[PDB]
Amino acid sequence: RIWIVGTNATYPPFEYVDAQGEVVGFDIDLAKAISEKLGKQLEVREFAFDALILNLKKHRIDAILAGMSITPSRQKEIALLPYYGDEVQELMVVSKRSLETPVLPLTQYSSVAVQTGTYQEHYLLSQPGICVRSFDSTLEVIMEVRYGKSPVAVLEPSVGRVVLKDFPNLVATRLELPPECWVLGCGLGVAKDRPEEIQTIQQAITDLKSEGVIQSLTKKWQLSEVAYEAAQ
Ligand SMILES: NC(=[NH2+])NCCC[C@H](N)C(=O)O
Repeated sequence: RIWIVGTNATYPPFEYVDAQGEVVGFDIDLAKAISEKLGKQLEVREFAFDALILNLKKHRIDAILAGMSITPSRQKEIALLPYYGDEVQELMVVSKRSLETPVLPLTQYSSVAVQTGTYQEHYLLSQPGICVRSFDSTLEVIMEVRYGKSPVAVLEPSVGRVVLKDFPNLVATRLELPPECWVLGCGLGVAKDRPEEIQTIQQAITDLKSEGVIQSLTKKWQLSEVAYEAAQ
């Protein structure tokens, strides 16, 4: 009957809280489409990002849609079905335009702002000489920079490309990741002991891709490289 998708709505444009108090975004739109393919009614529930895997494992939720990067370590705990993105080999470092080059390396700073429980936080914490401050939300991370409280932050590029549009005084610099910290694109999480749901859900994703629904949705939430609309 009900299909519970766990998420952490802290994370534009995948899932976040709008001006009205409503949870919206690319993942939410996808969860809606998928639940329709599944014959089930969608319910979205909020958890801390780091709590999602355990809830899923325990079947306190039925799936995860949380912009969750595919990594081997996560794959040991659950299934992650590819639905967006490609390999990530770099990160953005955000700073005020006023901050003098070189922005790199990150060891030069009093702190570096980053979102909690994320692979990019774990990268920073494994590097020598980085003082990390971690926050609930992407906005908090960026506000920490524009408010002068951290000289720099780190975002994922797919996220940074979208969010930084609204901050004309911030600038972003590529920071290549060591190949041992490259991750894959985003996967929809399903418990590993549920193969039947895996297949069903995999088939819903392939169907939405075929139908052009996933392309529409990636455009709608600015997750695709922008194309021109050409009259033919
Ligand atoms: N809804 C969220 N808070 N998502 C955070 C995902 C960040 C990054 N893609 C990771 O998987 O570690």
